[PDB]
Amino acid sequence: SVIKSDMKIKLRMEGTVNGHKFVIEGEGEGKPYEGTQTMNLKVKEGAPLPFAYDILTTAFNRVFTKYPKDIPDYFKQSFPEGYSWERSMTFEDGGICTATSDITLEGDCFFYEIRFDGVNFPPNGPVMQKKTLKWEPSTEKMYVRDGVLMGDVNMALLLEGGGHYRCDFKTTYKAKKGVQLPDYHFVDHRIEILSHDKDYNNVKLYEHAVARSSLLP
Amino acid sequence: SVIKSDMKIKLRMEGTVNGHKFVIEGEGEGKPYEGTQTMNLKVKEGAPLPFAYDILTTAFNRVFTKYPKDIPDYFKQSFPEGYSWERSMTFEDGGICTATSDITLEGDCFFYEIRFDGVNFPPNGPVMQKKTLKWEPSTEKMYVRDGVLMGDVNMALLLEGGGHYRCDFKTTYKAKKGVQLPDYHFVDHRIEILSHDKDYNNVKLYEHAVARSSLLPMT
Amino acid sequence: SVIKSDMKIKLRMEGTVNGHKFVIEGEGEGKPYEGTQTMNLKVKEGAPLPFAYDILTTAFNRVFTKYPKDIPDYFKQSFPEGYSWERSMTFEDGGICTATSDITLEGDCFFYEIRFDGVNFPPNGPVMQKKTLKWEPSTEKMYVRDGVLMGDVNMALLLEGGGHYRCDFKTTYKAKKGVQLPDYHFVDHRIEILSHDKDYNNVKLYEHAVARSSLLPMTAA
Amino acid sequence: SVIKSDMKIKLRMEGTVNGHKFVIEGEGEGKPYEGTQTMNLKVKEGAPLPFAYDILTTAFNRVFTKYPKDIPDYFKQSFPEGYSWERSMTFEDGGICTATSDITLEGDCFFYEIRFDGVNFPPNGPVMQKKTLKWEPSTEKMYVRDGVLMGDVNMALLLEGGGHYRCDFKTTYKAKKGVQLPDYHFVDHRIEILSHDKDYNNVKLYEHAVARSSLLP
Ligand SMILES: [Mg+2]
Repeated sequence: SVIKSDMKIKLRMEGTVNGHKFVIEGEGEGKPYEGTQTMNLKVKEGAPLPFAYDILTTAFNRVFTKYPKDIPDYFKQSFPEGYSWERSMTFEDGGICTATSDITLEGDCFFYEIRFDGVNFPPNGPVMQKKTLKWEPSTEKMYVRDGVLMGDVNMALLLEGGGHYRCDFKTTYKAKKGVQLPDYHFVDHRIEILSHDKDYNNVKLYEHAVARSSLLP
Repeated sequence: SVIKSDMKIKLRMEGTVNGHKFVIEGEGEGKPYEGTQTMNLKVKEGAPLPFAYDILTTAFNRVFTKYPKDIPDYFKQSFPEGYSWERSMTFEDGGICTATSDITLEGDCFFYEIRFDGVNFPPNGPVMQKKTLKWEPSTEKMYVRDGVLMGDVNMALLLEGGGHYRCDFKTTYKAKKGVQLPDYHFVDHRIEILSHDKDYNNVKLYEHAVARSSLLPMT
Repeated sequence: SVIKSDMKIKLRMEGTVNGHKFVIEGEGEGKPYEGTQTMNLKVKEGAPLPFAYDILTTAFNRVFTKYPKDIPDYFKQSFPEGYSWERSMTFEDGGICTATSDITLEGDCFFYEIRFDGVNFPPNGPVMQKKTLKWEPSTEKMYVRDGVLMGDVNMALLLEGGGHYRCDFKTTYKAKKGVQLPDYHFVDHRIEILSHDKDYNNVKLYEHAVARSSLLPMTAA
Repeated sequence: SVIKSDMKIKLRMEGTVNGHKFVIEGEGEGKPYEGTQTMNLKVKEGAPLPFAYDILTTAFNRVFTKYPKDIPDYFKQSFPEGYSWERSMTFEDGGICTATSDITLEGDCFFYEIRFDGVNFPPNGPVMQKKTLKWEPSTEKMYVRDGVLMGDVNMALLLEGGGHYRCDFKTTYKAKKGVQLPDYHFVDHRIEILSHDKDYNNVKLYEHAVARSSLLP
C-alpha cells in the first residue's frame, strides 16, 4: 500500500465564524494503522480568534483509524486517489457549521484543503465566549448511503461552568474511486488539545480512533 | 438491594401512530446486573397494527443495564421509589414520536405505564409500509443536565431493500429520589425481536445493554 | 352544505406534559366562513396545571378559517365525514410535543377528541416556569404532500422579561374522503387567551384565521 | 438619508456546493423604499454549475424592503456604516447551507461580499438533479434576539412534476452601529428568476419584499 506505518500531514484551513475570517495552517504526523496522530496548528490570519477553538478541531482524516481485518476500511482503500468529506455540525443553541475537506497524498504526506464556516452562534453562548474545555470521547455511527459512507455522531463539549453543550455531526465521506463498502459499524474517538498558547495561535492536537462492531453478542 | 439478580416485568402501553389507536400488554423477566431481558408482548386493541412494530420496541428500562462499579448507576439507585422517563424520537423523513414511561416496583416485578404517540409518518415510508428489519446495535451518550440524567442516541433501522433509516433519540431519565450522579458515559445496546406472529399480535423481544467509559485510553 | 354560518364546538383533551397527566374539556362556538371562534375551557384533572397553558391552546380546527373562493377549502370540503390532524411542536430548547385530533360533526356541533403529549421541557425553562405571555400572530404555509395537506408554521411565544421563545409546527391534515386539493397558500392566525382565572382552571380562548395567496403581485410581461 | 429612491448593487459570491467551487458576480439596481430590485448575475468560475441555481438566489439585502413608518427599519437605519448577515438553510433531505454577506455602501451603490457553502445534498435529490422550478413566495418572521435582528422563514421550492421541497432559513442580521430595534413583525417576499441561459451562466433575478404587522385585528 501507499499508506505506511508512519505518515506526515500538512493542511490549510480557511473559514469564518459569525462572519469573522481566519486562516490556520498545520503540520503533523501519525500512525494510520494504530489510529493515532498529532499535529501543530498555527493561526495565520484573523488573530485573535473570537470563538472556542474546539469547534475547529474535528475538521483538522479517517485514514487515522485502526480498522479490524473484518471491517472494510473505506478510507485507506481510497488512496492513492484519495477522498473528500462534507460535514454539518448542528449545535443545540442554533449555531450551525459546514465544513469540507479535500484529502490528497504526495509521497509520505497527506494534504488537506479545508473550508469551515460557522453561523448563528449566540453572542453570549459558550462558543463565542470561549467557555469550552474539551470534546468528550465519542462513538460515530458509520453506514453506507447512496454509494458513499455516512457518519453520524452525538458530540458534547464539556463546559467551564460544568455541564455539557451538545452538537450533532453528519458527515459524508466520498472516495474518489471504487472501494469495498463496509457494513454498519462504529468508530470510537478521543480528541484532545495537548497544549496551546494565549488566544490559541499555537495548538498541539491529538486524536485516537478505533473502528469496531458492537461489543455485545 | 430490592433489585435482585432475577426480576420480573409487567407493562401496558397505550398509544397512537398515524392516528391509529392501540393497546399492548407485556410480561417478561430479566437479569438487571447482566443487562439482559426478555418479554412477550400482546396487542390488545388496534390489531392488526398498520405500522412497523420496530418503532415501539425501545419504549418497552435502563435498570436492565450492566453498570461497572466505577460508574454510578442512576437507575438501580432510584429504587424502591423508581423513576420515570420522557423521550422524543425524530426520524429523518419528518416522523416524530413522543413516549413516556413511569416505572414502579412491587415485590419482584417492575411495572411500566407507557404512552407512545407517533405523528407525520410519510404514507409510503418504511414505517407505514412495514419495510424495517431491525434496529442496529447502538451507543447512547449519557450526561447530567439540570440535575437529572439525559441520554442521546443515533439509532438506525436496517431496511428490507438494504440501506438504513435514521432516528435520533433524546431521553430524560428522572429519579424519584436523590441518587449519586454519574459522569458523562456510554450505554451500548442491542435490541432484537426474537420471534413474532404474522401481524405482530405476539412478539418476543430481547435487549442487552452494558454501560462503560470510553474504550480508548486517557491522555 | 352541512357547514353553517354559526356552529358549536365541544371537546375533550387528555394528555401529559413532563409526565404530568391532565384532562381538559371545552365548549364554544364560531363562524366558519369568518374564521373566528371562542371557547371556554375547564381543567377536569391535573389541577393546578404546572406548565404554561399557552402550549395547549393551538391544539384546541381549520374549519374556522375564512377561505377566498379561488382557493379550495380542504377543511370545509371534508364534511360531513370530517378529518383528523397530527402535529409535532419542536421548541428551540429541546421540548417536543405531539398532538392529535379527530374532528367529527353531529347536527350543528363539532366534537374534537384530542391527545397532547409534551416531553423534555427544561425544568427552569419558560414552559415549566410559566413565563410565557402569548403566541405572536403567525403565517402558516399550506401545501399538499403525498395526497394530504401539510402546514408548517414558525411560532413564537412572547416572554415575561421580553424576548421570544420559538417553536416550529408541522401539521398533517387528513380528510376522511376525497376533496379538491389546493395549491400552495398561506393561513394567517392570531390566537389569544381573552380571560382566565388564577391557575388557568377556566380559560376563555379566541382565534381568528384567514387564508390567502401572497399579498405581493405576480410578475407579468 | 444616504438611502435614495434609486440605488445600485454590485456583488461577488464565492462558494462550494457538494465540494464544487464557483464564483458569481452581479450588478443591479432597485428601489429601497418600494422594496423592489433586479440584478444580472454571471458565473465567473465553476461553470457549468452542477446544482440547482435556485439554492443561491436568496443569498444575492433587506434594505430592499418596503417598511411602514410604525415599524423600525433595522436595515435602512444601519447605513452609512452598514450591516452583515449570517444564515443557515436546512433542507428537509439533510442538505445544509451556510451563507454570510457583508454589505457596504459607496456612493449610490451597495456592495456585497458573499460566501456560500452547501453540504450533504443527496446525489439523486432535487438540488443535484436540478428538479426545482422556483421558490414560493414567503413570510419571514422577524424578531430581536440578544440585541440583533433574527429572521426565520419556512421556504419551499416548487418541484418539477409537482410537489414541494422544504427548507428552513434562520438568519441573523447585524448592524455595525446601534439602531432603533423593531418589535416582532413580518416580511413578505416573492423572489423570481426572470430569465436565464443554458446552465444559468447568466441569470436575471427579481425580488419584492414588504414588511408588515399582522393583517388580523
Ligand atoms: Mg432576546
